[PDB]
Amino acid sequence: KVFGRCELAAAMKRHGLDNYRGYSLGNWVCAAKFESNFNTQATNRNTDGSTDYGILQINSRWWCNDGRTPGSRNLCNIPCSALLSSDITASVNCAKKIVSDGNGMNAWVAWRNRCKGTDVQAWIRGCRL
Repeated sequence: KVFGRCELAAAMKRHGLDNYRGYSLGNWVCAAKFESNFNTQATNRNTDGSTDYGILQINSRWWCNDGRTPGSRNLCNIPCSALLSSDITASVNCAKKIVSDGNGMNAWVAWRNRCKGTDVQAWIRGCRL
């Protein structure tokens, strides 16, 4: 599923992402935009052989099992395919655990390089929340 901007904001809000560990909703939407272009089925292969999955491009190195990242962990205890679902529940719950792990949203390289410090509020402007 390819979400609309305001549609994703609402689903992120419903799932408790707005101000989760102090990150306003617009941070999350900006992250999703640049990670996946709001496409729940986005995947991208990393050079180390791990893979990023779904709306927030959650990495198999630590967070999900895809059965093909030697030595990796599955800290969200999910198959990485759960992160490609039209329902973002699994992605959001796993994101909550990632953003809690000490570096906040800097765990997402695209958030740091493209959202961090920007007017992230623009990403929820006009949305009925």
